[PDB]
Amino acid sequence: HMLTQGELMKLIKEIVENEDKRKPYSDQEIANILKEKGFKVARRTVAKYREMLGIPSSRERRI
DNA sequence: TTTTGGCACGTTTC
DNA sequence: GAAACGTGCCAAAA
Repeated sequence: HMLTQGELMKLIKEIVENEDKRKPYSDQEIANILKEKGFKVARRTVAKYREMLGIPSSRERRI
């Protein structure tokens, strides 16, 4: 576990839901920006998480 | 264009 | 026996 209990979990949806609701991010994009802060998390984990938290792809919620 | 998923390794605990 | 952590590679579909 490179990160904490959810240093990236409570971030993907926490930051995405706080940015552009009409413009959701993508596991890849979210992972990209997250790597710029200090989560250096792979899209593989970020993709699995967004699904674990309660989000299909942040794309459905927007539409 | 865009987004997502499977499997398993290593680790560890029950 | 199971689950989970993060990351390797591939693919799928629209």
